[PDB]
Amino acid sequence: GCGELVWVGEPLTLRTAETITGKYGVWMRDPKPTYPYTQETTWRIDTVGTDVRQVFEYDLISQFMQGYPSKVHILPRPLESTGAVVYSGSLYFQGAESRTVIRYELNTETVKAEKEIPGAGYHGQFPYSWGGYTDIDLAVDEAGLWVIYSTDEAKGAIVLSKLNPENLELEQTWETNIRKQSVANAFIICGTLYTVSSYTSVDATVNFAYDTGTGISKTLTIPFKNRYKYSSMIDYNPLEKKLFAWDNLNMVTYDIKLS
Ligand SMILES: [Ca+2]
Ligand code: NA
Repeated sequence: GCGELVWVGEPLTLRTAETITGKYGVWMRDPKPTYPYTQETTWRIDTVGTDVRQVFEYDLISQFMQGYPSKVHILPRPLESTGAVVYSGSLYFQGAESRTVIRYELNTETVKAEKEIPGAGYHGQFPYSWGGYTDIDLAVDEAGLWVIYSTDEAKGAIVLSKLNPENLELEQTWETNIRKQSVANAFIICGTLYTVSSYTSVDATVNFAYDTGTGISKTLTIPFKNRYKYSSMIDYNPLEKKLFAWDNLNMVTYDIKLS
C-alpha cells in the first residue's frame, strides 16, 4: 500500500543509551529478514568516536528494549557516521574516512562486497546540517536498497542512486535540487525522497519531497518532532511502515500515514 507521505506521528522512545558513546547512533531492523533472523531482530550501533566497530544484535524486541545484546559483532574496519542499514541479511555501512560502502553478511561475519560511491563527497564535504560526517546515507524502501549522497558535479544537492544489494553496483541515479547540508536528514518512501527541516526543533517539518518516478519536487509542511532536540539519524523501514530515528541518546520510532 504505497502513496505519498501525509502525516508523521509522535516519537515513541523504545530505548535510551546510558553513555555518551550513544549520543548519536543507528538502530534498525531488516525489512527482508533471512535465516536465522526474523522481523524482531534488531541491531544497534552507538556511533560516537573514531573507532566504531561494535554492532549490538538482539534476537527479540524485548531484549532490544530491556536487556543486553544476544550477540556483538566486531566489524573488520571502523564505520562512519549514522547512515547504515540492514537489508536481506547484510549490514551496509560506510568505511571510516572513505566513500566506500561495505556489505557485511551478518550470519557469517563476512564482507561480501565493497564499492566506492562514484564521485561522492565524504568526511564532512556534504553532511546533513548537523555535521557528524553524515555525507553518505543508505536507505531501504519498498523497492530495495538506495544510497543518498552528493557530488561536486551536483554542487552539494542531494543525489540518490538505486543499488544492487548483491554487488553494490549503481543501477540508476537521480539528482535533486535540495542542498544536502541544508536539511537535517532524509529517507525514501515508495520511491520518493523526503527531507526533514531541523534536527533540534520540537516543531520541525518534513519539508521537501522528490519523486523519482515523475521527477517532480515539492515543498511540504508535515509536522515532525525532535523530542530530545538532537536527531542524528532518520530512516524509513518499509516492512513496519515506520520511521526509525536516533535523537540525543534515544532510539525512537514514528508512525506514518500514506495517501
Ligand atoms: Ca536517513
Ligand atoms: Na540510512
